[PDB]
Formats: sequence, C-alpha cells, structure tokens
Amino acid sequence: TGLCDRFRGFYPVVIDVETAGFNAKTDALLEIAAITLKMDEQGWLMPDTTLHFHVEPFVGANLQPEALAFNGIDPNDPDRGAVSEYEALHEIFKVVRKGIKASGCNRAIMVAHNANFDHSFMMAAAERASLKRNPFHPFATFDTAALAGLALGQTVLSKACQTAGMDFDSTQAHSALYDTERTAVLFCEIVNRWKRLGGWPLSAAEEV
Amino acid sequence: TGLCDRFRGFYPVVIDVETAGFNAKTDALLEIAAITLKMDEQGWLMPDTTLHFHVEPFVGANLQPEALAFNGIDPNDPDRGAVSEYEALHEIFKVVRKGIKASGCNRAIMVAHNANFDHSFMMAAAERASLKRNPFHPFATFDTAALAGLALGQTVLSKACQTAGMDFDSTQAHSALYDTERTAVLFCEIVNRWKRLGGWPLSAAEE
Ligand SMILES: [Co+2]
Ligand SMILES: [Mg+2]
Ligand SMILES: [Mg+2]
Repeated sequence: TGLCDRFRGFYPVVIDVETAGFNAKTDALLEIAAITLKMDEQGWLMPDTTLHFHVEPFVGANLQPEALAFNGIDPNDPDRGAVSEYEALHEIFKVVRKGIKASGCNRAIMVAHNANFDHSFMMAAAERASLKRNPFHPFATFDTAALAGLALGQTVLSKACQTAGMDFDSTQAHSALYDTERTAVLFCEIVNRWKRLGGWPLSAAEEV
Repeated sequence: TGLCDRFRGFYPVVIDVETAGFNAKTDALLEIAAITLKMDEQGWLMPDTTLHFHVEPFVGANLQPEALAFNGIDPNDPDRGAVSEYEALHEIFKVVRKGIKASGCNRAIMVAHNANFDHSFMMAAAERASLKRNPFHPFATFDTAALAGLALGQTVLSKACQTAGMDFDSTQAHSALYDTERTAVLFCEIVNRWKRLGGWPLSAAEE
C-alpha cells in the first residue's frame, strides 16, 4: 500500500554520520548522508532522494586523534568542500518535510546502523544550529543492526550486506554517503523480503 | 538450530527498566527485570530464566517528581523490598554469564523496547556499582520497537503486542517485570514467525 500505512505514519529516512569522536555533545560532526525512501504502487520500498555533506566542525568542537586516524578525515583540508552543520541539516530537513507531506506521513524516523549513535549526533547538531521544527522523532529509530540480526543473523553492516547478496567495498566504509546507500539498500531489502515471503501485509499469510 | 548460531553468537537477554527520570547519568534506577531466552531442538525461541528487582536509588541520585507521578513508584516505601544496584545487576550478570557459556555464545545483547533507554540506564548502574566483566555488549542492542515496526507495522509496545495477538494489560504497563515478559514474548513471536514463514534459516526459502 502506501508508505504512510507501513510504519504507522513514520517517514523512514536513512542517515549516516562520520565524526571526530564518540561523544555527540563534545565531538565534531564531519560527514552526514541522507536517503529518503518511497513505495511504488505495489507497496515495494526503495531509495528516493539522496543528500550528502562534508561538515565543518562547530566552534568549540573537540577532535579525537584516534577518530580522525580511523575514518581518515582531515577537517583542516581546504578542498573538503565542507559546509556548516546548519546548512547540511537545513537542506536535509527541507527534503524530509517535503517527503513527509507528499507521502501523507506524520513525521520522520531515522534509519541507521546502530542508530542511536547517528541519532545522537544529528540531533545534537540540529540543536547547535538552532534548527526549528525538527521533523525527526526525538528518540525513536529503526536500527538496522537489530533488523539485520533478525532478517540475516548478522549485526555488522558489511557482513549483513554480504549475507544479503549485496556488494560491500571496505575501501569506502569510512564514507557517510557510501554507508548510507548500502544501509538504505539493506533496509529496503529486509522490508521487501518480508513482504515477498508473505509477512506483510498481515492478512497475506492467510489469503492463500 | 542453536541459539549461538542465530545472532552470530549474541546472547539475547530481554530487559526492562523503571526510572526516576530520563537521564541515565543522574536519575535513579528503580526497577529492572531480565529474561534470558533459549532455543529448543528445532530452533524455536522461548523465555528461559526470569529475574526482577525493585532497586534502591543510588546515593546522590535525582528523582523527578514527574517520573514518580507517572510510574507510581514511591522509593521511600519500606515495603517495596528494594535491593542495591549491585545486588540486582550482579545477580543478572551471574545468570546471563551462565546462559552465555551453556549456549556456546560469546556475548550478551540487550533486547528492549526503545532499547537505548534501558541500555543506558543498565550500563550506568553497572558502572556506579563497579561491576566487573559486564557480559552485555557496550553499544549493540535489539530494539523491539524497530523489529515490531518491521514485523507488525507497529512501534508502540502495547499496540505491537495486540497486533501480534497478545494480551496487554495497561494496568501493569508501569511494571518492569510485566513489560519485560510481554516484550520477551513479542521478540520470540517475531523471531519465530520469521522462521515459520521461511525467512530463517537463509537456506529454507530454496528448499
Ligand atoms: Co575530501
Ligand atoms: Mg555509521
Ligand atoms: Mg520500558
């Protein structure tokens, strides 16, 4: 049916984040990717709009060396094409509000791998940027680590995609955009496979 | 069909908490329940061991009157048979570790509704109590809100249970033990139906 019927009004948005640490309050946000979803007329789920940004560290932001050493990001590189947290989120929020309205959903829910990590950073940044009318649910998320745990028996993203028959280039694992895309395809695959096997809608199982 | 094979070695333990606020760092833990799971020979999932505790507020803990008014808990009632965070968690960890070894798993993962909330409160209590060798994964969880969203198109615990054909008594919604048992049955129902519809194991579909 309609996307608005699938998750009780929740407009699922796949989000990934790269950072300069583990602490959403103190550490900088360096990258964020966003992929909205849409359902065709037969009720199949698929990626809709894709956004991605290199993000400037907020003034007073801490930068953990090990974080940089891990994700390989150097915030001081002038060729980053980085934008402010406000600019990135404002563009993502705009697209999301559009989708919510167009789809007849009541609000957005973040889809992410170990979602709380990405949720905490995005929400913190939005707060720093004084963003109004944050379309996202304040604490609800769709953790694909848990979903993949159920659907595929794997909780690590790369193994989940592999087990799902998807490609995964560890070469791009530190890229917010790449992770977001793989996670969007993964999530869509998990949901669609549920419908395919007659798990959805709930009346399908008996109508045979 | 082994539990240790179902979630790449993760030992799913259902957990629910009742609190005196929204902040895990500052607010008191008041209730905690724990339900380990087990798989039969055919690989069906079901509740195993059940634990439940009323918890003493750690000394120096804040207590939001809004929270107390909501959950109906009176931490000052001497008849609530409370125990320290150490007592409670130490007992759960003991039971959990035994389950992990007996099932051949390697680590425990918390199963909770909006799991981050309970995870953060349990982990914070564990730190306050200086518990050693916490068997739970430090950030991974199985949020039943998201799983029910997938399996049942519902994210609210009560509505998710109803949609799944389970009973839900609002009268008991403020009890950690009750929420934990309902959530455990929900999680099992979700895992079991995925298997029964041919979703698991992965090879089943082509058989
Ligand atoms: Co660059
Ligand atoms: Mg990530
Ligand atoms: Mg709860």
